[PDB]
Amino acid sequence: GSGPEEEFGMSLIKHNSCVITTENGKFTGLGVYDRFVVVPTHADPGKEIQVDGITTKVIDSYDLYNKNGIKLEITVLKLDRNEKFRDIRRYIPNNEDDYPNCNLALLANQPEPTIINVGDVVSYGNILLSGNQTARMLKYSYPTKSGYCGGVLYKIGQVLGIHVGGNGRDGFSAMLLRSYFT
Ligand SMILES: *[C@@H](O)[C@@H]1CCC(=O)N2CCC[C@@H]2C(=O)NC[C@H](NC(=O)c2cc(C)on2)C(=O)N[C@@H](Cc2ccc(F)cc2)C(=O)N1
Repeated sequence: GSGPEEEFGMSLIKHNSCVITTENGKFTGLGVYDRFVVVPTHADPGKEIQVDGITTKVIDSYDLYNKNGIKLEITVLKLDRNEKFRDIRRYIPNNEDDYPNCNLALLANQPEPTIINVGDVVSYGNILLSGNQTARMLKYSYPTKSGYCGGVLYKIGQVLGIHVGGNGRDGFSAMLLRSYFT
């Protein structure tokens, strides 16, 4: 890819991603709008994080759950920083769905911003990730790696999820739904 799907992803990286550092390492963070970022819950962000190496206070944070209290592996952070993110909420789906031909946009743990074609994505339900029940997963068949967490699953004009785990054959993202942010 050097065409539109790659190009949309690179723009998404440049305008709406950052590297979030916690005590658990470096994660790709998705800036949703203004000072709101999402990161995988297992990043366990505290009261201070780094955003692109800059120590930043977390004004508030909260984890998301499904209807039965199962973690979604999404954590929302409101950051104490001057910069505002471009609002990408209109690109986030309203509903769960399957999606053909998706890409993953990676920033953290890569030598340079990286776009990967993960192929077709299905809404997979609940899984066990490192032994923990996790809900509203999107599954793709791609050999993801340890440094991919927080990577943004997308298609042109559609911001679909954030990468939270895998087993070497399959990769999983937490679904982004517009109602989480509105
Ligand atoms: C990013 O922090 C990381 C992404 C890891 C990844 O994509 N990997 C591909 C193969 C090597 C790693 C890996 O270490 N996977 C282990 C585990 N995977 C599973 O449990 C699993 C279940 C099914 C079904 O398919 N894979 C995993 O990915 N763990 C997470 C960390 C995590 C997530 C949620 C929690 F509640 C606790 C811990 C992970 O390592 N993610």
